[PDB]
Amino acid sequence: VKDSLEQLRCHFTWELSIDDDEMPDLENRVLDQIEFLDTKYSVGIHNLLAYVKHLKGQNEEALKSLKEAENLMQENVRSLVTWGNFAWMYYHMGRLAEAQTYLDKVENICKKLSNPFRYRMECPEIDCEEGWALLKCGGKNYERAKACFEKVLEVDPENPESSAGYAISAYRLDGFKLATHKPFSLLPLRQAVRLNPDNGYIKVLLALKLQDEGQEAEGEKYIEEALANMSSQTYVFRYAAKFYRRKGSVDKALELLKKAL
Repeated sequence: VKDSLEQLRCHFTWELSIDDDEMPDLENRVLDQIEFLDTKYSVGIHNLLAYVKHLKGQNEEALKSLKEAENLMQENVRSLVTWGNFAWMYYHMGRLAEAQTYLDKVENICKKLSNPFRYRMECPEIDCEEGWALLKCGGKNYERAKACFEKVLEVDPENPESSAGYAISAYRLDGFKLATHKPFSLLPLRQAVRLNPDNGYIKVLLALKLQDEGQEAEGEKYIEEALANMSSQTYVFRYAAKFYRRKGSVDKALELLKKAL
């Protein structure tokens, strides 16, 4: 049984790095900033929350998060992660019959093309899923997250999902670096914005990077488009506030912060 579980590709086997000091605020931090609104991304969030809840000693709550992920899909290789997490959670809760049932579901979907493996499968969807999980867990995971999306992009250079993941990963990693420039700095965000034209989050990142390279006027256009569609709250306001602060538009910056609260 344990041999089977270790072969799964899911939050329980991805060695997500979360140090103790991050623990107390992680769940809120994850929920406060939903970068995309499509259902597959929301399923990813519920899976990550289940894992985090388990680590906080909250197995009952962890299971409920997995059932929420299950229910959303109820309305494809992208169920493998949720099922793998169920198998682990039921194993932990001492419900082995149910764990076996979920292992069976996985094995079934992995019953190859010629996928060599019994319980895992190489595919860009799961590489993307691993990347999004790493991205949500904070800094120590960012290089791995970037590498995950890179792996997808190598084979599918125009993939909307991994272009965005790579771009956000590169941006966050860029932040850690000592400031000032590098050629094609704007390239990954531009590509991500073109491939994901309905995402305001990546537009604000692009706007901030543009502003940083003395292209504040072009940057402001992207800020405005983002804000025009942000029915998708809420962390977008924080980044937009920073843009206007740097510009010198204090009234706008302040209203955006009040909205972020």
